[PDB]
Amino acid sequence: AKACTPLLHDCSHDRHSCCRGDMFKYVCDCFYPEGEDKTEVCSCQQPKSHKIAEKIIDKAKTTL
Repeated sequence: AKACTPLLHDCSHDRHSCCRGDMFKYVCDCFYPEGEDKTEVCSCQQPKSHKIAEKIIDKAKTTL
C-alpha cells in the first residue's frame, strides 16, 4: 500500500497507520455505523476545540 490512511478512512489495519502531519496527526476512532450488533468501524478522525463558528453577529448575503 503506497497511499496512507488519511481522514475518513478505515485504519483497522493499524491504529497507528493513519497519515501524519506537521501540526496535528489523525487519531483512530471506532463507531457503530448501524452495526453495533454486527461489527464496529474504525476510521481516522481529527480533533476539535468546540469552535466552528463564533462570529456571525452581522449579516452576509454570500456563501461563507
